[PDB]
Amino acid sequence: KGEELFTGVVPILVELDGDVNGHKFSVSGEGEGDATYGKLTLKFICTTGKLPVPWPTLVTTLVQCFSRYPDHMKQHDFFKSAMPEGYVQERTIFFKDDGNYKTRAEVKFEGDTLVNRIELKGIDFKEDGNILGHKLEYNYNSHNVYIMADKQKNGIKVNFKIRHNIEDGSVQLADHYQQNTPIGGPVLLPDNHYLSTQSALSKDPNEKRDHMVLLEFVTAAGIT
Repeated sequence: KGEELFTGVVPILVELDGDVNGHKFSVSGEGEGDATYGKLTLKFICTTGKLPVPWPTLVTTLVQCFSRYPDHMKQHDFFKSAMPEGYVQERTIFFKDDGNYKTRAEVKFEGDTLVNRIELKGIDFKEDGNILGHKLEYNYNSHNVYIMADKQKNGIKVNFKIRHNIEDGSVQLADHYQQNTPIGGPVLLPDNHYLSTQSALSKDPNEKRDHMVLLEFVTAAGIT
């Protein structure tokens, strides 16, 4: 099954094409994932120069097939079951009192490498709000990512809210609506559960380009 593709360390490639309020940018990432630990190591570069939005706002867009599904949870791992053909991941992300992102990604193997290829469109932002004004702290918090079967088609529906810490001490919420559908034949759909997701963001002091180093940790768990 798809799960067998994830028993060891897997190389990852990420490519994101973005446009936020007409500000166009691209991001390239590379690294590796180890799903038997639930761990990601990635480095992202803004290949168009300086990123026009805060790096933390792109974390969720920039591979949930690397989550650790413990044995008792394994039948309910949609993300790996869809591999190697992969899945389409679509989101709408609403920044409270500000604009929204819409994203479409394909997450799939290309040879030995797990690829996440994304298009992102952002609209309705304030040019000196928290996003386009760069007012978000360079950090990330712990979230629970809630997963249900889609009733209408073979896929999952996923819901969570991200808490982005603002530099003046407040929190910028980002409500995420997500759906995933297989690129290949249908899969068995999971019972309701969640992913416990932790992300930590850092810098390489020797890297001169605008970039983000990102280590994540993710484990599935049952409800409640």
